[PDB]
Amino acid sequence: GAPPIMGSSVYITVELAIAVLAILGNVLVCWAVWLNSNLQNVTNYFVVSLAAADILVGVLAIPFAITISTGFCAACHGCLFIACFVLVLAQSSIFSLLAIAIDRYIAIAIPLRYNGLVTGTRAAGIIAICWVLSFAIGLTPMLGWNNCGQPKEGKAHSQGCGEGQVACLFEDVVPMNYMVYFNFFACVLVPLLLMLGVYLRIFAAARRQLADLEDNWETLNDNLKVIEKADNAAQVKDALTKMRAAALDAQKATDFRHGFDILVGQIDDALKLANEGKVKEAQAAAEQLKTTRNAYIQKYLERARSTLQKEVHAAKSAAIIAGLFALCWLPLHIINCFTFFCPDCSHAPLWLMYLAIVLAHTNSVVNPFIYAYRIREFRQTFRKIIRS
Ligand SMILES: CC(C)CCC[C@@H](C)[C@H]1CC[C@H]2[C@@H]3CC=C4C[C@@H](O)CC[C@]4(C)[C@H]3CC[C@]12C
Ligand SMILES: CC(C)CCC[C@@H](C)[C@H]1CC[C@H]2[C@@H]3CC=C4C[C@@H](O)CC[C@]4(C)[C@H]3CC[C@]12C
Ligand SMILES: CC(C)CCC[C@@H](C)[C@H]1CC[C@H]2[C@@H]3CC=C4C[C@@H](O)CC[C@]4(C)[C@H]3CC[C@]12C
Ligand SMILES: CCCCn1c(=O)c2[nH]c([C@@]34C[C@@H]5C[C@@H](C[C@H]3C5)C4)nc2n(/C=C/CO)c1=O
Ligand SMILES: CCCCCCCC/C=C/CCCCCCCC(=O)O
Ligand SMILES: CCCCCCCC/C=C/CCCCCCCC(=O)O
Ligand SMILES: CCCCCCCC/C=C\CCCCCCCC(=O)O
Ligand code: NA
Repeated sequence: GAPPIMGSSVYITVELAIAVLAILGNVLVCWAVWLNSNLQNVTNYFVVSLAAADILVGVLAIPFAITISTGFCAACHGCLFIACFVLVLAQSSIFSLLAIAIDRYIAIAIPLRYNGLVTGTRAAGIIAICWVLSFAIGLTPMLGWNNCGQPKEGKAHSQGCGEGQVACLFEDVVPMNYMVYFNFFACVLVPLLLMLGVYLRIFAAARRQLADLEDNWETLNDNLKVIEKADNAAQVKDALTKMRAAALDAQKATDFRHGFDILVGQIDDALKLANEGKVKEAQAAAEQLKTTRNAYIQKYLERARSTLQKEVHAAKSAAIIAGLFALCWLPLHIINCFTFFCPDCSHAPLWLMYLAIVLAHTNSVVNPFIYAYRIREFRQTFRKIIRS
């Protein structure tokens, strides 16, 4: 058995490197949101709440992980806090990820009432409530659901611990059924599955709106061909009524107002000539619609299509962050399941344990890179902060 401090030094040095990277990167995120008013929206307030949790990982959680890896002697309830505080930060991350996904669903499904519904003052209260719940969930072992009542006395006497103290080790103070049933399944697995369903609805809503824009565009062009090769006033009237309804739908479904006023007015002109039985005069009046379509309607169709694709792009960025969190945290939770569900399986090796813990801490580093690589406003702001 090699001296423990040797393998400890590699684990401690890697953890300190992660803390430095987590603090710097996420301080840059908060500094960007504080300075740039274009980044000051409800969605980024949860981002700052998410960066706040990751900053606290480097300042407190990682030093707590280094401390509890030594097995030092401590009072059990004080040991519980050092062991469980990272669960509070992880829970706060879950609430901030679920909130971003919900905020993005509201923006894309009901954009007409998003500004009146999702305000800044309400977002601050949600962040405050989600942090209080995160403490309640993460520090639940301190409310009684712990192993403090049954200490490993032989392990404490071998390490010179005093009376009322224990060897502070995670598995000895935090019960595994809490970590598996309460923390992982209920408070981590279920919310992540909810986020997956929310993002499925977002992308499904985005795809449905883009076929609607294209379907009203084809309906506009197809009925124009029908009018040109019609042979009676009733066929011209049938296509004009379906265009007037389709034009109106675009106006509701959202210079813009003037272009549709011309389009509906020109359809009414040809509709009146069709009801009077003047077929040739209605076809010529319907030909004027192509001028309005080229100068107004097509230009609006590429802006509406451009805005939706930007909402899809922002939605994938958010989804990536959520997926990364799961990727970074699943290994640790899966190891807990093997130990809890299979007591006959051999223990997970010590090196693999600290690899999974280090992987879970690395999630506090990755977010600021995603913003830089996927969001122009954050990346531009990062450069300004750095250069200056
Ligand atoms: C505002 C921030 C920086 C304050 C940080 C407070 C932290 C560092 C404090 C608060 C509670 C403290 C713990 C409370 C009780 C005990 C029991 C004792 O037998 C060993 C130390 C131990 C385990 C303490 C370690 C340090 C501790 C975790
Ligand atoms: C997000 C997705 C991956 C869902 C998470 C699935 C988790 C809960 C699954 C995936 C693999 C599963 C483990 C696979 C194998 C074993 C060994 C067996 O002797 C007891 C159950 C146990 C320990 C399973 C427990 C639950 C488990 C960890
Ligand atoms: C979410 C993605 C990255 C999947 C992660 C897969 C990881 C977490 C899986 C793959 C193989 C797994 C190991 C396979 C076999 C054993 C031996 C058993 O005696 C204890 C658990 C242990 C040591 C498992 C721990 C978890 C493990 C390392
Ligand atoms: C990012 C921190 C997440 C919270 N967390 C855990 O979830 C966690 N599970 C475990 C194990 C090891 C052994 C086999 C399985 C059951 C128990 C006992 C795994 N040890 C953990 N530790 C600390 C470890 C020593 O430093 C821990 O901090
Ligand atoms: C919405 C949930 C409310 C937020 C969670 C806060 C719960 C309020 C009550 C807290 C009491 C906790 C006191 C724990 C001390 C335990 C002492 C001991 O067991 O030895
Ligand atoms: C871990 C135990 C979980 C604790 C559950 C307790 C339930 C607390 C839930 C609170 C959410 C409601 C917030 C109400 C704030 C006021 C809102 C308002 O004034 O408009
Ligand atoms: C900006 C915030 C600064 C806080 C970080 C300070 C550095 C923390 C580094 C290591 C913590 C480990 C100290 C105690 C380890 C256990 C040793 C023991 O008591 O037996
Ligand atoms: Na996080």
